[PDB]
Amino acid sequence: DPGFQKITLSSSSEEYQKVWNLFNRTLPFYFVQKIERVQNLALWEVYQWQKGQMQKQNGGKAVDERQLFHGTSAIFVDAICQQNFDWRVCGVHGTSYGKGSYFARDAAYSHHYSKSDTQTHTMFLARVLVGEFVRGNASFVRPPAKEGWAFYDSCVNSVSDPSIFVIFEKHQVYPEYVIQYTTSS
Ligand SMILES: Nc1cccc(C(=O)O)c1
Repeated sequence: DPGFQKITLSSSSEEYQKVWNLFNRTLPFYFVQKIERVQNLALWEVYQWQKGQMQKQNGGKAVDERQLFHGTSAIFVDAICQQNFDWRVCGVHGTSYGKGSYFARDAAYSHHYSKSDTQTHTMFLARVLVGEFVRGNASFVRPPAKEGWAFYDSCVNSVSDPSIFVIFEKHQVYPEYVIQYTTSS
């Protein structure tokens, strides 16, 4: 009906533990209170179609695909689950690696973007087709051309050790899990 569901997971399920393990990797002192699997077939189908397209233009390489974090306010959760992340809601300004949506390797970095008035913070785990990346820059509205030739698929803070990714194309992201956690108890 709304085109999506959010399915609360059991903490005894291995699916839960996989998500929790990744969060806990860098926020081990916080307390996960719920994890919901985002179920949106249309966003999944388009993402899988994009991955397929990237595989065809890749020169036989695997498409670089990562589970990355995105901190947001609870107010945006259902919007993201239905329409995907959209960087133009509030816009981008300040320290840019480009005008696109941002994702972090470490949960710990996304904490700062999980605004709350309350003790309960909310963060997404997303499936991101990062592909081939180059360092970002504030003026970028797309990834730049590769040298010669073709374009990069994403931008990062560091080619040698990337921890922040910017995506300019929503078909390269699938919102996977909503993680609710507390900093207290
Ligand atoms: N890495 C990175 C940079 C900026 C915002 C975020 C986020 O979690 O929203 C992540």
